[PDB]
Amino acid sequence: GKKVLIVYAHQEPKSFNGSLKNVAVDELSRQGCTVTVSDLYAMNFEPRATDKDITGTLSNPEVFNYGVETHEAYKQRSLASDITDEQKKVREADLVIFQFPLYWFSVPAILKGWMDRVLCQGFAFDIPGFYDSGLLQGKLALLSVTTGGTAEMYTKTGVNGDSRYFLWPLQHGTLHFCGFKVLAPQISFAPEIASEEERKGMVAAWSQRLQTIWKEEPIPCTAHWHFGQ
Amino acid sequence: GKKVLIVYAHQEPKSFNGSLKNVAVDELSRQGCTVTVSDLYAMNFEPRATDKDITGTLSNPEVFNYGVETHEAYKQRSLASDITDEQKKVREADLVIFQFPLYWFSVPAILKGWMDRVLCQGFAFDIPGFYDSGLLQGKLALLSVTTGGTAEMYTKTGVNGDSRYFLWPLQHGTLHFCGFKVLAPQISFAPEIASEEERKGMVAAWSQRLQTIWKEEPIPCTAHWHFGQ
Ligand SMILES: Cc1cc2nc3c(=O)[nH]c(=O)nc-3n(C[C@H](O)[C@H](O)[C@H](O)COP(=O)(O)OP(=O)(O)OC[C@H]3O[C@@H](n4cnc5c(N)ncnc54)[C@H](O)[C@@H]3O)c2cc1C
Ligand SMILES: Cc1cc2nc3c(=O)[nH]c(=O)nc-3n(C[C@H](O)[C@H](O)[C@H](O)COP(=O)(O)OP(=O)(O)OC[C@H]3O[C@@H](n4cnc5c(N)ncnc54)[C@H](O)[C@@H]3O)c2cc1C
Ligand SMILES: COc1ccc2c(c1)C(=O)C(c1ccc(N)cc1)=[N+]2[O-]
Ligand SMILES: COc1ccc2c(c1)C(=O)C(c1ccc(N)cc1)=[N+]2[O-]
Ligand SMILES: [Zn+2]
Ligand SMILES: [Zn+2]
Repeated sequence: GKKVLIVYAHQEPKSFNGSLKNVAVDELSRQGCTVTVSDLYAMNFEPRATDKDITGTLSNPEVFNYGVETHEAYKQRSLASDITDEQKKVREADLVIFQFPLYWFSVPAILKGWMDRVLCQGFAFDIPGFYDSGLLQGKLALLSVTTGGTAEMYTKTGVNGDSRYFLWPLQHGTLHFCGFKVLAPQISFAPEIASEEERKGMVAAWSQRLQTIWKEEPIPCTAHWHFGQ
Repeated sequence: GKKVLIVYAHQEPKSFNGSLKNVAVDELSRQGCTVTVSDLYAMNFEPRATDKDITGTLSNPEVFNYGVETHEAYKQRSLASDITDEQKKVREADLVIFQFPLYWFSVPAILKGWMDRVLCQGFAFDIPGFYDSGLLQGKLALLSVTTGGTAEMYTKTGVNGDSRYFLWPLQHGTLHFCGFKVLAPQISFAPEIASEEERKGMVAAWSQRLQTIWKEEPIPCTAHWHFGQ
């Protein structure tokens, strides 16, 4: 069997992102996978990294260091329950799909907060214990992104540069760092500009890709893959 | 005269980031600049992009589109006061310094939320009306970042790649997109590993640089600057 967590970041159920998340649930459910969705806006997910994330006696209450305190809280089981609830979903998953609209060449802040707070030291990585030695080794991750900009804008000679350039902090700096193997991104370009048929086509391309997702190999998550030369 | 806004994202006043923000206030105040600080954690700044960002009635209450709603709310003066308070600070500033610890090769979510919610359509850019036609042309921006990783890790052949690789979404996709001219980043590597004297040196280098900040030329914010030789 296979277990999938979809971390979804869109405010509107009727959105293009909503449709891509729903087709993923529908297709992976049809295959017999175990599927969980973390709908961050509906959960009112807390994005801020604060001292409210630790319940116990702080390691250094005089000078608050978020990374030190969360690492110690993870080991002591004194983290806030909203974080540990997400960590259980990630621990059980074989594949984590992130479904989101691109905001400033990155994830919306609510989803950035999920990465900041859930992927803590001791859970997702250790120093040492990162990149190929990351604690989430054996798991797959996939970014399914939608954009305002067209595919042409997202080219080497386009005004936004190649789309792989903006993937570096997410695929490499975050997911590969935690040990994930990264599947090729799904980028659904400019659905707002797209015709009704073109939008339908992008939703079906995603559903069709998911039919054979378990046969895919991960990308080589390197600087050469992202930037060339 | 010169006006500066510092957007600061650290939970702890006694932190290394706190010291870099304080020396920036001290030095720019000494020069006679007008200085404002947005201390996002102390403000409990809201990072989530939600329908609470629009006061009164929505353009389309049946299907919520954040970008459409905020663009229309900006034009109709119906944005939440926390957003318009930041927009006034940015509008008045000649230079915007962002002071933050690197979180997942990017800004902490609270600061990502400031970028998502404050730099709205009609205020910072329009569609079309971006990059050289962005609405913050004439302003300068500067990223002052601290890291966990050493300078050696942030090299082309280092495990994290060149530090310029992670700057692309922030400097190009966000700041340049809105029309800012981007000053060279200030990167304070691994202060937690550094000695007491080493950290004092990093703080002093930032204060010293600020003495001549108004004489600096911006970087060429291009793909070649970020990814080339
Ligand atoms: C703060 C902010 C920052 C941004 N920064 C960037 C950036 O850096 N770069 C960039 O390129 N873009 C950026 N954008 C734009 C953003 O990425 C796009 O608006 C977003 O990706 C569009 O996806 P969506 O789901 O919201 O589209 P929607 O507006 O929800 O979808 C478009 C259309 O598809 C229709 N649709 C829904 N479901 C289906 C279906 N099943 N079949 C057919 N049609 C369907 C909808 O009804 C609608 O008409 C930014 C936006 C914001 C708000
Ligand atoms: C969610 C998360 C994600 C992260 N992702 C990344 C990543 O992608 N890449 C990466 O490289 N790092 C990453 N980090 C690490 C993070 O960037 C560093 O921990 C941070 O930059 C350290 O800066 P600081 O201000 O918090 O240091 P502090 O711990 O506050 O500073 C270290 C010391 O400086 C002392 N000090 C304060 N002021 C002075 C002064 N004036 N003179 C001398 N000493 C002084 C303090 O007392 C303290 O002992 C991440 C951390 C977290 C929590
Ligand atoms: C905040 O940054 C952004 C917001 C919305 C955006 C973008 C950046 C785009 O680049 C884009 C966009 C939409 C249509 C065409 N023709 C081009 C770009 N939208 O919507
Ligand atoms: C979330 O990603 C991160 C968090 C903290 C980090 C890093 C990444 C490092 O790479 C690092 C780090 C710590 C000690 C030595 N010797 C090197 C790097 N810290 O602290
Ligand atoms: Zn990688
Ligand atoms: Zn640029």
